Amino acid sequence: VRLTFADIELDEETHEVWKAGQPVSLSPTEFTLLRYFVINAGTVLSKPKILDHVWRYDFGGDVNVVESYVSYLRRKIDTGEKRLLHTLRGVGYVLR
DNA sequence: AACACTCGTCGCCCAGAGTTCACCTTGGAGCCAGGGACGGTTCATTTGGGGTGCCGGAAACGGACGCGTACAGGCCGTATAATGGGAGCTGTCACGGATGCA
Repeated sequence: VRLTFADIELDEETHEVWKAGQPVSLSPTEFTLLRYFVINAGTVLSKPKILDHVWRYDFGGDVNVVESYVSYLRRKIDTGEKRLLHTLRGVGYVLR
């Protein structure tokens, strides 16, 4: 029941993430974003998918919020040499 | 084939099984009288405790905001000479009528 992808190890019940034994504390928004990324490993998720699921539907603001959060997650857990959370321009994001 | 003995069966006669019929007692079953203490109730405390609204403020956190970079798509130009397509395969018939020629 432990969510995994190679380096990243996310546990829902205890609510923190490991990088091969390296825990880091994340904000709730970014935590939901990372969780609902990891459960969709290798699959493209578009911006409406991201906003409707991680954020509530009634989010009436502009989209770059997810851009900033993906930047946060990249500088936090992608900070290893290899790049996992890749971006497909005009489509979305995939962790792979 | 001739001859002289011992055993059920019944009645009868006297004593009690045990049953009825029929006499005295005495532990009552309950009925009431009297006296707690008692547990249910109620009401005085009693301050031990729950409680809280707001903040100085410390720190996360959510996002705006400005400014860099990134391929995607578009425009543009290449100076020896290079000057009129391959290919299509066509076994129908009926037949009304226009139609280009009669």
